[PDB]
Parts: sequence; structure tokens; C-alpha cells
Amino acid sequence: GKDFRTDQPQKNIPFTLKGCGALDWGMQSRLSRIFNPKTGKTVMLAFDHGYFQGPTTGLERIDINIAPLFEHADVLMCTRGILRSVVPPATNRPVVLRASGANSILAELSNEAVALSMDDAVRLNSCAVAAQVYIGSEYEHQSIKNIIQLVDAGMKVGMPTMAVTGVVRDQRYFSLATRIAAEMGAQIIKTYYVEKGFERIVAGCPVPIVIAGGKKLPEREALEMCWQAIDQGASGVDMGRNIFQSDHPVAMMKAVQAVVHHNETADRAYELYLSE
Amino acid sequence: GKDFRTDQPQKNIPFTLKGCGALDWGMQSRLSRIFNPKTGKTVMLAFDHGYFQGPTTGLERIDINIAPLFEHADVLMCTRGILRSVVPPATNRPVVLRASGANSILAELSNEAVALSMDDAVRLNSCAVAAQVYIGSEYEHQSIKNIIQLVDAGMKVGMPTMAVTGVVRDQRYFSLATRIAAEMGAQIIKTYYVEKGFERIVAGCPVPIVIAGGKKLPEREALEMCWQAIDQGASGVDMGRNIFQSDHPVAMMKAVQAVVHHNETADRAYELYLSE
Amino acid sequence: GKDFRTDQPQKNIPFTLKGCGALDWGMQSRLSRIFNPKTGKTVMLAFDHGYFQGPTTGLERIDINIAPLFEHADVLMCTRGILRSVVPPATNRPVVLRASGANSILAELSNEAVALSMDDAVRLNSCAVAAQVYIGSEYEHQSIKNIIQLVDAGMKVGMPTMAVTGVVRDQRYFSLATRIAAEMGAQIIKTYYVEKGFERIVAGCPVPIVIAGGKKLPEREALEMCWQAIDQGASGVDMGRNIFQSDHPVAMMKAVQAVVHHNETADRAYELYLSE
Amino acid sequence: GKDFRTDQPQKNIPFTLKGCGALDWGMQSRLSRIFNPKTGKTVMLAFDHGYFQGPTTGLERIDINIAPLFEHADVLMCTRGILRSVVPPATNRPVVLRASGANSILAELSNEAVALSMDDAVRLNSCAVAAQVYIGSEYEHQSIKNIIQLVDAGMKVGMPTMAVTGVVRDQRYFSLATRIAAEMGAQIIKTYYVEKGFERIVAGCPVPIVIAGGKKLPEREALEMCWQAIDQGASGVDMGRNIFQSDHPVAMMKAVQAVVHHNETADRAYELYLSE
Ligand SMILES: O=C[C@H](O)[C@H](O)[C@H](O)COP(=O)(O)O
Ligand SMILES: O=C[C@H](O)[C@H](O)[C@H](O)COP(=O)(O)O
Ligand SMILES: O=C[C@H](O)[C@H](O)[C@H](O)COP(=O)(O)O
Ligand SMILES: O=C[C@H](O)[C@H](O)[C@H](O)COP(=O)(O)O
Repeated sequence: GKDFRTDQPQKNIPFTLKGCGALDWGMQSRLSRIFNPKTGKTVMLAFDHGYFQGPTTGLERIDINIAPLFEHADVLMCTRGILRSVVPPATNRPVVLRASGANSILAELSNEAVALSMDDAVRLNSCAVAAQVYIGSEYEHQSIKNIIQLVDAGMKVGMPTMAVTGVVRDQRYFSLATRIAAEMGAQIIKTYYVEKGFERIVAGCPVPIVIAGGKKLPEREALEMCWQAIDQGASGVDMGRNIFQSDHPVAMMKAVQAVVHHNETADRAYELYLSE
Repeated sequence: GKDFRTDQPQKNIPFTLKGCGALDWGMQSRLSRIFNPKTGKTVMLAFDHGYFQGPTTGLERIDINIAPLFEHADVLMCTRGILRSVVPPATNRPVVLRASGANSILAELSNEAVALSMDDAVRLNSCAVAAQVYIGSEYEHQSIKNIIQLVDAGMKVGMPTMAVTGVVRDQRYFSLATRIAAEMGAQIIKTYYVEKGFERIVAGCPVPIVIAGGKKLPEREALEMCWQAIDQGASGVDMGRNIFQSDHPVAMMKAVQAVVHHNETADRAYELYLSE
Repeated sequence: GKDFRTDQPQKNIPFTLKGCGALDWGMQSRLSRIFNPKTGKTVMLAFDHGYFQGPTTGLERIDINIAPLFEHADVLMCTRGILRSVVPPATNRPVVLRASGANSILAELSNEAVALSMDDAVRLNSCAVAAQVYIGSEYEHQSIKNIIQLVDAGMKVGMPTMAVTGVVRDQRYFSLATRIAAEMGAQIIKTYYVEKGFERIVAGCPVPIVIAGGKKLPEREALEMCWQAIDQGASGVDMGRNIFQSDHPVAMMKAVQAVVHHNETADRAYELYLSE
Repeated sequence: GKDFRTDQPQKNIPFTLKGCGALDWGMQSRLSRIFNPKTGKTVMLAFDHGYFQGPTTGLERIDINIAPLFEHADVLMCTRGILRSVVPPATNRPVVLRASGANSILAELSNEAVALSMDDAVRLNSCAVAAQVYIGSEYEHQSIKNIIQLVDAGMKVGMPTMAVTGVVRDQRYFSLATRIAAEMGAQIIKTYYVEKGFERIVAGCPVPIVIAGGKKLPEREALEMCWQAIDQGASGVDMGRNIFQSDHPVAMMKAVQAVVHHNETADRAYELYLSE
């Protein structure tokens, strides 16, 4: 009384996330916590800014101000320090750990080193680790070695690496920076939206691209930037300031979600925002 | 223009999952993928039976028969062989890996060894690893050593261990087996429901208890068993046969979820079942 | 304006704890958490019985029944499983970890293996690790290798090992067991009190000896036993049953303390007991 | 005849020490030796100044001058050289080890490297390790890397790291330095008290803050500084000069204790001081 269904042969189910179709199960599994498999996109809440800036505006009290936002994000991005101290583990939300540092606003910005061992990233149950690359800066070379080192250690263990292009802010520059990062082995690339040519940044990059929010904009313009980036091929957005510095952060996030996951237009999204 | 809210002191948020209030963030984060933080409970779909039994009834074709069930479970439990081969990583569901084996139905049941390295559990992004303890059996000693080994390795890396009490099936026996396992350091205990005294099994165990389904019962009796176990303090149920051997598995899961998470009565749950 | 006090030469302060005068700082510091430096003695509350016995009488609920006792003890002894789950780290009391197991009441008693790595002992901030030696039993050989292995690992790390003589219960037997253990390198020995010859067990053993409580006695007889052991040169007592199975455990501990640290007579101690 | 108390469910006891609610048992246990669990505060006696200064005033003879003070402190802070040579292990007091060095008063101050391996901190049974961060200095980068390194190694082992903000001495500067250090993962931060805005330093830092004494003040002014820091949210004080350079060091410590643990006013405390 057993049924092997020998008339229906077993068939592999393809993994579609851009450029991640030849990774081991664990790594694909981690990537699937970050990018929703249905939509292939992500809404990321970043609040790691303190790692070289100290208590920056809006992030003075993560425990009070930012904690109510966690549930509305797909994925959290922050440092192990903030994570252990004030992000309740019961939050049950994927985390990308900031894994570079040792710079500050008082010195050369690009002077970064790896700021956590893979050992501890694993211990914290990260989905990914993140480092800045600074093409064109004084410490460009070290910043790439940082990526190299994370990818080397990450491959032993199934942990994806995210390279973030730290900084002329034009297409040919980001194309350079994103492509080198990808070519060194980063599975995720975070960069900035650009008025013209962003399409080419995405096209020339073989792995998922996520955009950073940049400085605080009026809510409707920020939603336009999201709309454009998504429309032009970005795999998600990672806002900070544009969310945590808004007067209605929860509403903003709902709007961003509509744009990113549900193909909402910039306008409808803004009206969704206004209704909270 | 910064607000530190110095009139409101920072306060730690308690972690309430039974017996897991003193573990590191990463370990508490993995336990929070398994036990829903709101309810403190879990519905787990087990299908590792193949590890010593071969193609058992209902599990001849995981890829066809079981795959549509994944989305309805809180957590999956299986071996690394099934995981890589036929569980699509896009499933985006927590997994507990079977980490013991090297026995079969053709020999002494209790003759198990560790069947995967922690190295690989981490590579697969597990939430926990599971092994059998066989108190009272010929290879009792080795079976405990297996737990000791996994706990040792798991603590280096933030990986919870689940001890499963393999097998007179009464309260004093299970009290013995569960308590030894917990005492040796397992963070989760899986055991069987018992007609009388189950409350004591729960009370005498300092960490979360999940019950196994056992042999196929009529759906309404299975739901009674769940209800009783939950009512008497179990932190979750881990059915296999009672789900994948039912004629309406998806319906049975929804029913089990109502009992486990939503305080439904056995009867209401059965009616919920009947409406699919 | 500096004063080097060149007229008064620096002088080393001797460490007096029996046979521990040639250990490194860290190991001596850990031993000093256990044995009060003023008196050279310890009151230890043991509740690791579960490790091979399951929920034993008095230890069904450590969290309710035993937790109120912690503050009255010098040092706690238990398993890592109990420690992480139900001993609040805020207790701020030195712990000795049970580091052997994989035996049970349903099989050969002496069949023990090392039950925690030194790695995790250090992670838990233990003061010492304990294992049973079973001279005369079936698995005598393995049990001494257990001690050997912990002492080897403990010397790398400054962790003291306590050997426990598990079981004819006479002087010549305990002299054999305690001396072998010490000769292998254990820094602390736990054994049983004996009607006659106990003085010789102490004299023939070059390191501190602590006595186990044994089965429940009437409070006054238990206090006599302590009195005798301390009088005859024991460095402390480690009661379990005689404390946690008493009707007035807190009172019993205060009595035990008076005998052990303050040279109270058996009688006075019993009256001290009666006044709570 | 067993009582499981099935009518009273097990309940986790919360750990309240600011921002240390998600750490493993051993790390919480080490932190509880430092910060009294009742009050959440600490009085720390620091005498590590020798590490880059040689025999500084008051510390010419630790063995004579400082030894009688140990018993009145909650926790000792010094180097491993001092600890092994002249701190008697029988002192039975928690120690925080200075773990940075290789600078001196004859060269650039911020040129520090890690001065002891975690291996040896464990060997010494420390409760924490400490190192200087020098935001804004020439070797700022290396100094952060030192913290990173200690946290990485500390996490493997359950050892908390204390970052000390070495040095314009205003709020916005210490906010930067404390927050970066916390963000990199230090569990304890030691900084200086500031005339204005100290409240904000505390609020913006997600982990415990302890203040350094600074240069010798008249006893009553020193007690005012304590009172203010504690009142504004500091978790403790770590005096050196203000204690060991006073004419009545034991009296001063009792006064500091009254301020720190018992809510004494600056005035009462000074009168308490005067009465020895
Ligand atoms: O160095 C990167 C930034 O500080 C943030 O972590 C993020 O990547 C971009 O900033 P925002 O989210 O505010 O736009
Ligand atoms: O050895 C354990 C079993 O094979 C299953 O993995 C499970 O733990 C219990 O069986 P069932 O879910 O069918 O009740
Ligand atoms: O195997 C040793 C025992 O179980 C206890 O840990 C203790 O060493 C002696 O027992 P009791 O304290 O009850 O006398
Ligand atoms: O570099 C730090 C100092 O030398 C001391 O160790 C301490 O942290 C602060 O100095 P004081 O206790 O004298 O105020």
C-alpha cells in the first residue's frame, strides 16, 4: 500500500534570485530571508550609522524610537553592539550585520577594518554581513581586502556578503564600484540611486542591488526615488533617515512597502502614506 | 536639535520562552524562529523518518506529497540529505536538522551516532539540531554522548540542541529521560504524550517540551491528544504521520494550528478540519 | 614628592589552602571563591542529582524549591543544563559544574563519560568542574581517564578539577580512591564521611576534602556528621538531601554554616536550627 | 510522594542590567560580579596607571599602600603583571584586567596595542578585559581595532569587554566615543563625568557606563562628582587617584559606597567620610 508515483518524475525547482542560482542551500536560504521569494525584493531598515558617527539624529534612542518600527521591516541592518544590547531577539526579523568600522567622522572616512569575525556573525545568526568598499579613496585597497576577507570566511559557512559602495556621484563611478565588488565575490551590493543611467548600474551588476536612502527628503520625493529605483531594476531599498527621521515613520514604511513589493505608483503610495 | 529622552530610562525587554532566558542573542534568535514569541508555541512538521526506515508510507515522495505542506508549518524537521535534494530553499521556513543516524530497522535501534557536523548545520542555516536519546536501551551511553557532543559544538556557535526521547511508556520513564537530557544541556526536548502524568513531565523539565505525534490516529483523536498536551503545558507539537498520512493534510494542519496557537477546543478544531 | 618606602622590603603573602600553594594566580583565585580564605572551608549546595536520576525527590522544581536557598550557600553545584535554564545568573554565587554523565539509574552506574567540554566550563565562568571516579567498579578505568582528561584541559585554562569518589564503604577503600584521584591531579576531592578512620582519609590526601551528605538523616544527626567531618579535618561539606529534603532548609543551612565556618558545637548548631 | 507543583508554571527571571539582557549565562554571570544585581551599580578601585606611566604617585608600593583597600572595593582593576606579583589571590575580589599597552608617557599616547591574550585573561579568571579607545587621536584606527579584537575573542569565551574613552572634553565628543565603542560591541563603557550633558552621554549609550575619577580633588568635591554621575544615570564609578591619593582612603571608599549603592546625598556622604 505504498505510492511512489513512478509516472511523475522528480523535478528541480529553480531558484530565481538574480545571480544566486549556483549557491549552496544554506546560503540560498539566508538570501531568501532577505529577498522575499515571491517578489524577489526587500525592504531593509538600516540603523548602523552609529558605528562611525555616534548618536546621530533619530538614532539617539534605538530602544524607544526605532524599536516600534522593527515589525514593519523585512530585514534589520545594524551593528552587533546595538543588536545585543537593544534589539530584542524576540523581534524575529532577519538581520544584516555591519562588519566594518574603526573609522570615525573625526578622521579619514575610508580607513575601515573588518569589525567582526565570521565566528560571531554565525553566533548571532546573521543572514549576511556588510562592509564598505571605497573605490577612489585613500584606503581603497584595504576596503577591497575587507570584502575579500569576508567572502573568504563567508563561503566556509554559508554566509552571504553585502558590499556597500561608500563615496563625483555618477553612473560610470557606481558602475565601476558595484562591478568590482561583485567580481570579488559579494552576493549583495548596496549603492545609491542616480538621476540618470541607474538602469546601466543594475544591468552591469550580476547580483542583487539594493539602494540606500541618502539624506532626508520630503516623503513624496523619497517615494519617487524608491519607485524609480525599483522600476529600473533594483532588488530593494534600504532606508534609514528617510524613515526614522520622518514624522510618521510607520506610515512611511507601509508606503515604501507598497512601492517595493506591490507595484504601487509613487502617487498612490503617497496617498497610502497620508492615510496615516 | 537632538532628543535623548533623558526623562525615560532604557529598560531591558524580558525573553520569556521557558528556560531560555539566559542564552546569547543568536541562540535566543534561533529559538524565536521555532517558538512564536507571542504564543510561546510551535507547530512542527517532521519528515526525517527516512533516516533509519527508508521510504516509509506517506514519505515515498517528499517532493510531491509533502512539499505543498511546507508553507502551513511553523518549522520543518528533516535530514540534510532531504533538505538539499528536495526542500526548495525558497520555502523560507525554519529547519531543525536530524543529526543522528547510522542505525536502521534491520538492527538494534539505539545504535546511533552523530550524523552531521556542526560545521554543516551552520552551513545549512539550521535553527537547531536533533538527536535521539535512548535511556534504558543497549546503546544508552552512546546516545547521551551524542547529545553531549552536539551541545558542546552548539554552544560554540549559538546552535540549540533538541534531544528526542526514543524508546514501558509511562510518566516516570519519560520524566527520567527528559530530565537527564535537559540536565546534559539540550535546549529543547521532544517526547511523547502520556495518558496520565504528562503534567509532571512538563513541570520537571526546565526547558520547552514538544510532543511527537506517534502512530496514525483518527483525526479527531489526534486533535484531542494535541489539545491535552498543550493544555498540560507542552510548548508545541511535532506531527508527522498524523498529518502526512491523513486524507486532508492541509486541513489537519490548520486544525492543529488552532489548537496550538489559538486556544481552540478539540471540537471546534475538528469542525474547522471538516470545513476542508 | 614620591614615597617608595625603601626601608620596608616587599614580602610575598602565603597561600594556605591545603596543597594548593603552587598553583597559578587564576586557579588559586577560583579556589578562593570556593573555600573562604579566612576559614579555609566551604558550604556547598549540590543539586546535580538529576544528571543520571531524573526528577529526584526535592529536586522536581529547582526553580521554586531550591532557588530560595542559593543565597545561603557558599557555592552551588549543578549541571550546565540546570544552570542555564533555572539558576538566575544574578545569583552571584560561585558554581562547580558537574562534568560527567551518560549513565543512568536504568544501567551500570559507573558507565560515565565527560559531559561538558572545558570550552563551555570557561564560557559559563565555573570555579571548578567535577567528575566521578569509580574505583572498584566495572568502568573504573574510563572513570579515571575522565579525571585525567579534565585535569589536562583544566591546567591550560586555570580551572580546578574536583574528583568525586562514587561507590564496602570503609576507610581503606576511601583512602585508595581519594589518593589515586589526587595523585592523578584533581585539586579537590569529594568523598563520604566514615564512622572510623576518617582522620586517615584526610591525612593521606594532599588536597582539600569535602564530604557528601548521603541519604536523609534527622537534622541533629546530620549536624553531628558535619561536626565530626570538620573536626577531623574536612575542608567543607556538600549537602544536598540533608538540606533540600528538610522541612526547614534555610534554617538547616544556617546551622550547617555555624558548624563549618564558626566552630559551633553540634548541639548549639541544633538549637540555632530550632530557632527557625 | 513527589511534588511537581503542576499548578504553578515555571517563569523566567529577567536580567535587568542595562543592555545586557541577551547575553549567555557566563557573560551575565561575570557582569553580575561587577555590577551588584540589587543596585545595578559598582564601585571599582583602579590601579593600572603603571602600564604606561611607571611608578606614579600613590602607586609606588601597591603591596603596602593599596593592598589594605582591596576588601573595600567591589572590583579591582589592574594589569596582569601587578595582579600576579602583588595582588594576593586570597583577596577574593572580581578583577577587570587592563588589556592594552605598549605606549608610554615618553611617546604618542594613543599608540596602544592589545597587551594580553584572551587565553591568559581566562587563565587569570577575569571578569572583564579593558582597553583604551582614542577617538580623534593619531592612532584612533588601531585603538578601535583593539576593541574589535577583544570583543571577537571575548565572545568565544563569555568574557565581557570594557572600552575606556581615552583623550576638547565635552558632551558631543564623549557621545561620539562611547557610542562607537558600544556599537563595536563593548559591554561596558568607562568615560569621564562632564559638567553639562552627561545625561545625554548615558542615554545615548545602550550599555552600562562607569566614570573615571580624574585628577585629585578635595574629598567633598569628588563625592559631589560621584553623586552627580550616579544621579544622572552612571552605573558606577571607578576611582583611583581620588581614593589612593587621599589621606583617609578607607574612609573615602565607604563614603563613595554610600553615594553609589545607598542613595546617600553628597553631604551625608562627606559626614560619613569625616567620621573616619
Ligand atoms: O555607511 C552606510 C550608512 O551609514 C547606512 O548604513 C546606510 O547604508 C545608508 O544610509 P541611509 O539609510 O540613511 O540612507
Ligand atoms: O525518530 C523520531 C521520528 O522518526 C520522527 O522524526 C518524529 O520525531 C516522531 O514521529 P511522528 O511525527 O510520526 O509522530
Ligand atoms: O553523584 C553525586 C551526587 O548525586 C551529589 O551530587 C552529591 O555529590 C552527593 O549527594 P548528597 O548531597 O545528597 O549527599
Ligand atoms: O588610562 C586609564 C587610567 O590610567 C585609569 O586606569 C582609570 O581608568 C582612570 O584614572 P583615575 O582612576 O585616577 O581617575
